[PDB]
Amino acid sequence: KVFGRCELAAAMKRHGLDNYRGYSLGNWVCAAKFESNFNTQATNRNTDGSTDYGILQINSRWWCNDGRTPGSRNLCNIPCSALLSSDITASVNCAKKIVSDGNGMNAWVAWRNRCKGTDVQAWIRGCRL
Ligand SMILES: [Cl-]
Ligand SMILES: [Cl-]
Ligand SMILES: [Cl-]
Ligand SMILES: [Cl-]
Ligand code: NA
Repeated sequence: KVFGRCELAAAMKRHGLDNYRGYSLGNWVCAAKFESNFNTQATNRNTDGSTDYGILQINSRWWCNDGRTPGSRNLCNIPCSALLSSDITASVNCAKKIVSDGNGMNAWVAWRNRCKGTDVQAWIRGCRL
């Protein structure tokens, strides 16, 4: 599913990401834009053999099980395929664990490099929320 920007903003708000660990909703929308282009089916294999999954590109090294990341953890207790759903619930619940882990949103390389310190409210401008 390729979400519309305000569609995703409303789903993220509904599932509790607005000001979660102090990150306003535009941070999460911007992160998803640059991580997945709002595509829930996005996947990208990392050089070390882990894979990032879904709208927030959650990594199999720590967070989900894909059966092909040796020595990895599954700290969100989910199959990585659950992160590819049209239903963003599993991605949002797991993102909450990731952003609580000590580095905040710097866990998302695209957020650090492309969203951090920018006008992130622009990402929710025009959305009825
Ligand atoms: Cl939309
Ligand atoms: Cl915002
Ligand atoms: Cl594995
Ligand atoms: Cl923080
Ligand atoms: Na894993």
